[PDB]
Amino acid sequence: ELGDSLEEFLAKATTDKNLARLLVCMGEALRTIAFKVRTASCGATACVNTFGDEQLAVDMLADKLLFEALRHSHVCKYACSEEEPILQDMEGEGFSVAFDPLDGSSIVDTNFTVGTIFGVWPGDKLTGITGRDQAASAMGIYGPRTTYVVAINGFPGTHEFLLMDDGKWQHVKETTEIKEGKLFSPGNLRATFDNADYEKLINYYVSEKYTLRYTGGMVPDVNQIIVKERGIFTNVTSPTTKAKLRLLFEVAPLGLLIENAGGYSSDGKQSVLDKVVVNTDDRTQVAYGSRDEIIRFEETLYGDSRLKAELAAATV
Amino acid sequence: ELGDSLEEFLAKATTDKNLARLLVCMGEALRTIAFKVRTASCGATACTNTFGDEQLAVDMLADKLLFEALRHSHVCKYACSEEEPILQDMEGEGFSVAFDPLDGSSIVDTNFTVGTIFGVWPGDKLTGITGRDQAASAMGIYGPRTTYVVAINGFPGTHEFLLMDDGKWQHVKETTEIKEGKLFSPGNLRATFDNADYEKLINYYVSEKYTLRYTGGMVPDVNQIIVKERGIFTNVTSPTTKAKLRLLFEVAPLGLLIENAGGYSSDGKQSVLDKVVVNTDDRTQVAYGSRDEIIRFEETLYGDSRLKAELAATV
Repeated sequence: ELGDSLEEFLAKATTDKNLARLLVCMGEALRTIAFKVRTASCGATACVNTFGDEQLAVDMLADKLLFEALRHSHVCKYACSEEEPILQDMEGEGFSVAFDPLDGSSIVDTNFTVGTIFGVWPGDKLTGITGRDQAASAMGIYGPRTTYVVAINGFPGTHEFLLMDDGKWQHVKETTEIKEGKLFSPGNLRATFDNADYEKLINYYVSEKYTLRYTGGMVPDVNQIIVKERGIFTNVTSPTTKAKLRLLFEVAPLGLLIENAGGYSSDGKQSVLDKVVVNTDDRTQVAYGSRDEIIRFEETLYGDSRLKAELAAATV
Repeated sequence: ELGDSLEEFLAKATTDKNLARLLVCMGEALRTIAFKVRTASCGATACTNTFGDEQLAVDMLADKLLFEALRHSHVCKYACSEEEPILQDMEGEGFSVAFDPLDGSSIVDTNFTVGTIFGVWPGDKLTGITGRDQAASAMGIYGPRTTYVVAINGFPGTHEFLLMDDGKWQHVKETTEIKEGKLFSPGNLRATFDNADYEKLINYYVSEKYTLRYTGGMVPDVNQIIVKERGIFTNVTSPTTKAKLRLLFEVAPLGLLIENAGGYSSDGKQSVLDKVVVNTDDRTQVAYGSRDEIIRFEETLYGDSRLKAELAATV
């Protein structure tokens, strides 16, 4: 079924009413964020709007709104934001949540799509956990449309909801397979200058006349894969460059969205969903995309693909 | 001064009340297009919404809104859309307008920023003209914010208007300088496979650790230069790749926006504003950006930069 509301969908997708309540609460925060971004005041140094009687940069505004939603749910024990990665007690029980409140906040003024990412874990820990342990993950996407993209672990597909004029979130798409195509989204392209293996990968994409779409914002750049049902996103390090992407706040949540969509993730060797978060600031390189492009990523950077070898053993 | 309405700005920017009427009418089309995109139904094959009694894909919907706005203005003789590049008589007098109704329409479903581009020429022709002859040019930008970016030829600056919640356009930025920075937006990157000059140019940017920002969509990709006051957009052809960008509907309009903002444009040899549109669907390579980036682009393609010589001949 499509065309159902987020509440109706969640009743079908999970027996866990507390997880559904948390995802509805977070949808209200996303709706409010989208409106605060839509008529923010953008200046030399920041884009701002108000939270109550105060004026706040939109990323901080988003952070407040998300903590407030988690507290209102009553089903959150700890929340952690990528802004201030200390664990905050949200005075509830059931789940702990890590979020990146506004990926792309620095380029709101340019009017490119920006977004929110969050992962939901059962229990009271946001370290010593893996992405595979998430109950759900989701993104809010603030573009010419406002969408809310959700994966419930253990229930098929990644599901897109459109914000309607009357405030409701309507189920508009389900993705269950990522196919092979000719789209690439190359993060940290500068690394090709001194990582010859990344350069070789990029050169392959260019030689095969792939389409380039990359904004530097993880939300849109990975959402496009889910929507188009094809593509490859990469973000690779070099000796001289370092890893910007956080496992807990960004990479694990997105990994669930991609893998629930029938895509694959990699850090070079393994699914990003099998990496333990040791510390909340832990960084990683990553790729997301179709099967063959992930094998290519792994073979080109590290010679051998574990994904390929994994597949060759479910075959035999 | 900022905070003024579109109408207040236009009364300061030009004495031409007919040009102002046209630009206000177009702003209302842009406001409507933004809504149609925001609420479109994106299905298996298209993103669709309503126009009167019809459901239409959003690019075609935008096309109809823009022709309707031009007819309603009473001040447009001919209009030409990139979707069907023939002249259409809008039953008015004063200006002829060329437009690209929805740049990026095929990626609406991805929720990436998309936009409208148009140029406004006095009189009755849209061929045998140059970009420099425009009265004005503008883009509508459909992102998480809805903006209308306007240049009035002969009046300083490029001017950004934000759509407020009350449905009105408010002046929020004037750009008059484009500085040097480390941002590139490389269109047609596939051409580096078999255009060694473009390959070298991209090497340069990568060697200097530039930030990449490109979504296929001329509008956001060029708008970011105006907003950040830095950067370089390029689109260069190779023997195995066509030139996709149209001079009339896209490149000349955006040239006026960039040059009014204190940047520069180039086809490799000259401002895009000096190229004659011979046929409505004529194509061109292009770059837009800061002074030094445009000099580099020209030297990369030809060894010498006509821009560099021009700037010297004045200094």
